[PDB]
Amino acid sequence: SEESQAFQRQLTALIGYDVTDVSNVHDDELEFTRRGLVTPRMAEVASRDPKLYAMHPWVTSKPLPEYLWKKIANNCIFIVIHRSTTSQTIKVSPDDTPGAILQSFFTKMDFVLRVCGRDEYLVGETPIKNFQWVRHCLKNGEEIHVVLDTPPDPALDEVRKEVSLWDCDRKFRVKIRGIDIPVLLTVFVEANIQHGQQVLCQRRTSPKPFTEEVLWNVWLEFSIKIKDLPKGALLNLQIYCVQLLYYVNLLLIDHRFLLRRGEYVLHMWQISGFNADKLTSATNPDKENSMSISILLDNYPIALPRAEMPNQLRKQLEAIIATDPLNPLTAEDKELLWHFRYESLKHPKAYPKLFSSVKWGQQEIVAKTYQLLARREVWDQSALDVGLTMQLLDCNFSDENVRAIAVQKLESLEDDDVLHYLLQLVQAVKFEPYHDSALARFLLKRGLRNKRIGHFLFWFLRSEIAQSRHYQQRFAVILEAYLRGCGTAMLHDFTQQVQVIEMLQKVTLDIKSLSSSQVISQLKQKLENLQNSQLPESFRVPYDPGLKAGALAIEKCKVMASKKKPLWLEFKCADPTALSNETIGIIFKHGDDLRQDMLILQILRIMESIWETESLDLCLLPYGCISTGDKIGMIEIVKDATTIAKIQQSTVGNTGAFKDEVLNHWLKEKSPTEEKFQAAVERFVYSCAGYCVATFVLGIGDRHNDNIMITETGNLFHIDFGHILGNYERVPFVLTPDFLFVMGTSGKKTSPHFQKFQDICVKAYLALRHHTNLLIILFSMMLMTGMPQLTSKEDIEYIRDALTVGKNEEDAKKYFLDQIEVCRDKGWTVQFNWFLHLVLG
Ligand SMILES: COc1ccc(NC(=O)c2cccc3c(N)nc(C)nc23)cn1
Repeated sequence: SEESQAFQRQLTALIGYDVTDVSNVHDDELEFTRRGLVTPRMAEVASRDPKLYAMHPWVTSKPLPEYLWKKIANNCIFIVIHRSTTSQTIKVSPDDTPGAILQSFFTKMDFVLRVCGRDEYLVGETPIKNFQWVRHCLKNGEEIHVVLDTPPDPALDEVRKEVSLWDCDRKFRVKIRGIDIPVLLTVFVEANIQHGQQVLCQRRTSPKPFTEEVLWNVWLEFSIKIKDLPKGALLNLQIYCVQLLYYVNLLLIDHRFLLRRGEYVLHMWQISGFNADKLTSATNPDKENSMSISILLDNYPIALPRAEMPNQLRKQLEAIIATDPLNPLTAEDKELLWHFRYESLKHPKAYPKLFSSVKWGQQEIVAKTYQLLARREVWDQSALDVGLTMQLLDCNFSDENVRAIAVQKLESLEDDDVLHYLLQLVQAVKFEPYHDSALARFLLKRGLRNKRIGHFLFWFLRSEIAQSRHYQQRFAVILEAYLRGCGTAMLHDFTQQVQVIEMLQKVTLDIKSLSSSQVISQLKQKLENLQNSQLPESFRVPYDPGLKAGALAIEKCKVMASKKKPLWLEFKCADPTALSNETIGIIFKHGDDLRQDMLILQILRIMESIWETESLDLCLLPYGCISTGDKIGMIEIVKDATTIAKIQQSTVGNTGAFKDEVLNHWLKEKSPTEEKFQAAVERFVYSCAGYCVATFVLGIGDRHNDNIMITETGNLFHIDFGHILGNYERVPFVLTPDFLFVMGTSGKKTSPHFQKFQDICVKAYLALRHHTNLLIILFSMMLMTGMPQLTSKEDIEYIRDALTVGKNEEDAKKYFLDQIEVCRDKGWTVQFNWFLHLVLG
């Protein structure tokens, strides 16, 4: 058609990348994937309930926590129903199904129950105690306001209609024609055959003089038969001089199972100054500058098609299965897992170590490994272990079938859990040898089945497309596939949103250039222009899709006194049913890598989710944060909060003479009573401990005073995680004298609140250790995909020591309290030191 020719231009401006383009491709893999994705896309669209998909109920099957049960009067929950302007407060049992609440309105005295101010509906067949919003009200002690109205039209979601390799004993060989850098030592090419970070063979070239062009025309005969080549095997080409400068990759087996034959000119990636970018099958799009390599792949079509056990052996094997994800496997260890593979198969915990013990560079081994994969009764049966599942999806596993068993294990996750691991499952796509994968398709099904998962999948993919050339092509193909099945309704939200954000990033960047009262002029001025026939009436808040932002409260908007000039924007809620008049506060900033903040913030939600399994509430504040392009993005403004340094500058003022008594005063000054004050002390002890533990585990505990905030209600929380991770005497974390003074203690004393503090830190700390493997994998994955240059290895290893791996709960609990002591002993040294650094250099 033509309407479908104008449509591709819409998607391209939505994706932020032109997919259809073929200027930076050397094969039809991406086109092949775009085609391949059409089936799971249309398959999912066809299978989704149009009503339940339109109202996207935000449910959960996890048992309502203890803290929220101890927060109920008597199996009675009050809901406030609203219509015209007329209210009503009804009684509801925690098992009161939503639809049956209308037979408690047409019997107690057609339509659906929406929420006041939010695009959240209380539809579907679930007990009310199971709606996120309900659990959110109960947690923070609030009234449940519903605005009974007409269900959205499912018609609005409507989608726009549409020779065997095993026969050559021939040793693999590659011809290095040469390299050529269009601009400038000695130089040598390094050709590696890899599979799951495991190096099968290595070759080189004679060191030639580093000139603007270098030729060899040499054949590099590897010590690997053509038939011993596994799918997902990479030819890795690196240029040294001794330091590496470029590298580029080529899959020695394509998407069609054919051995790669032909002439290749690969525009190579440069090094700066391990991470995910080094694994890409994508070539550099920039040719005017990029180093190039020319190679030849012989072009003669070659396609790719139980007894007993001793006692000390079982014990050595058990000692292997037990060991954490980062403990390396010796040659002796691997040879053991392999020989006793059938016994190793009975333990799902053995799968990452057992599959790492596989000699992938050998045809016969892979075969026995697939024979091993067919007898998967135990794995397929056992309860889902995300931590174990995440391990098979990392950089260590290039095998299609191994990776697929992990994806099938994810298939059982409810939407609630996909949203917890979404960001990291999307980052895990970088570990996929191919563009089309079970994981790529899994993210597609999940995004298309649920609007919340789909809204977030959009921004996550969009973020990557804009700031990563190594993966934008692949990610762009997944986003396009998502957009062709989400519906024209959401396809409209995504458009309003992109329009709004791009207008605001322009304002961010421009104001950043004019660097004063003069700045306060332009900002407000530009915020008037965009507020005309350019910016639409409203838009969904990208970090809170249930919120619609209206007009810009121009009077409240401003530039912040930072090295960079982030906008402090404020919007009216664009929804009349809104039970309040409070604005929507967003910070727009360029200069810090917001992807790192997203990662940590997401790990924080997981730690909050871990603590829920043990009825604990450490009151964390993982505020909304969406990366939108390079250095640029937005941040949720936490309401009624100040930095700990500002509370100090308030009654000491830019000095460093940190008063141990200030904070506790500030709280009383803010407290409407002496009671809400105790709740503010109650919330403090919790939030403080929560961040104390979580910050320590992640190794971001030693923070700046300016980089820590508190709410006028006791809620403490760290910020700028992309500050330390983005460039970083010492301390575990931050348990300053002003904090301890709020906990009734002084110097080397004790009080009931502080004893409580330590008892919360012990419960919390140990509660995370029951999830060691999970946290290790997430931390490990995060550093490989989000903290570039900050990989080394000794960086990953940090988390092992923090979680005190191998230690008993008793060795651990002691370690933490002593970690707390480093604070009591340091007092203000650290803070005063950061002051001596962070404000005076
Ligand atoms: C490194 O990325 C960043 C950058 C800034 C921030 N936050 C702030 O600068 C910042 C400043 C003032 C108020 C707030 C606030 N109320 N809430 C939040 C999250 N951040 C704030 C968090 N992460």
